[PDB]
Amino acid sequence: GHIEGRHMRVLFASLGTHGHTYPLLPLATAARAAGHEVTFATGEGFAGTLRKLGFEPVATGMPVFDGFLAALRIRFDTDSPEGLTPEQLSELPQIVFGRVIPQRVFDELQPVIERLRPDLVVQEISNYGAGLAALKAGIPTICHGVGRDTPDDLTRSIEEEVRGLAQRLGLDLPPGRIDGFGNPFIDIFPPSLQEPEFRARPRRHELRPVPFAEQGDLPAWLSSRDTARPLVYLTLGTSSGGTVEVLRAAIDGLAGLDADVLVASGPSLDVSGLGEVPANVRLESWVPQAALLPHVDLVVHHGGSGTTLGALGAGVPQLSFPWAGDSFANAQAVAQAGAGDHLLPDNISPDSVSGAAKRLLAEESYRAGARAVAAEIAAMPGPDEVVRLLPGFAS
Ligand SMILES: Cc1cn([C@H]2C[C@H](O)[C@@H](COP(=O)(O)OP(=O)(O)O)O2)c(=O)[nH]c1=O
Repeated sequence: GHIEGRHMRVLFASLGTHGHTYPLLPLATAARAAGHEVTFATGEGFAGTLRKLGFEPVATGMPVFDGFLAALRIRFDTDSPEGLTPEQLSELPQIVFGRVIPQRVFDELQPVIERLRPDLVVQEISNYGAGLAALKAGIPTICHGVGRDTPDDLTRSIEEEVRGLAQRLGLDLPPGRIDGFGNPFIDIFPPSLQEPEFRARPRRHELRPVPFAEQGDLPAWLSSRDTARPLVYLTLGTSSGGTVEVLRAAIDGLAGLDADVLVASGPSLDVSGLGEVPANVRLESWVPQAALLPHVDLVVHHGGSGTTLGALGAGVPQLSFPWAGDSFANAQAVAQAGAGDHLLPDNISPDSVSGAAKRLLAEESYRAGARAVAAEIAAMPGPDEVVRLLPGFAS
């Protein structure tokens, strides 16, 4: 038992992937420092990290792969994607994140919210199941964004599946876009790069896109490299951002440069077949990306929001290979700010990557564009400032 606005029970809830869980960590940490009790619901795999942050971890949802198996069965009556055209497979995402996962998360959070009786729920934008659970339980909720607003087909499809799931759960949602379930919205995307319409949205609040501070060690070789030549960082994320074929094409393109290349392949990408690489290319399974970026001269990636905002925050030029989800939205934002460039899925090769990487390194305008947003980001309200709003949200 606590008094109003002090030592609150705040329930953070996000999808079970790094790209969706990490963005909320800074605010959760700030909430704990403010004296609130943080319970964090997400993939069980994050349990260790959450506990170390002082949070009480809760396991929800399922691995993305398992989600696509479910959708695969629901939609195509099969256990394999084999024989299915990329157009048929592109019908699955809305089922996975609009129905299958939300259903699971809703089922698991209902009893959780029941016992925890949280004063406030911080719902990750794409974690609709958590939004529905809190809605039914009548808990004051705020929507925590992970990137740029995306008013595209993919998002609308996912939202309609969410609507269908809502109906079946006895929850009648308002007509029109989900729009964070009409709750206050925490926007971590650089306002200048944010969709104009969305930036005007009422009850919207800025929050600096702080990169998760992991206490891991940087690769030791950084301490003895030729710091007179560029350091290039290559990564395709942690969830379906790109393929190993694309990673191979990027390595061949970057390896030729007079530069050091650090590659982080992540937990999902199988690189057992990647093969041989020149000595200036180092392959890592995982790196403390937040601590790394300040040392980097160029970030080459899949276009994930976390790495996009990360590069922007560090004032580093970025080359992206947009293909999945909001990767295209982020590519537009980067182009708008002249903070980097991109190559389309049919234009990925050693040559195209090499040429683009050289341009982003040689021409100052790209770094200049990145430094501009880095300043804007630094001027945004920090987690400790925004956290002072939580009591008002709960009340
Ligand atoms: C591959 C890799 C990712 N990360 C983190 C940084 C980002 O916050 C997050 C990647 O998320 P993001 O860049 O949004 O792409 P996706 O959501 O497709 O994974 O994972 C590391 O910290 N170290 C690593 O080696």
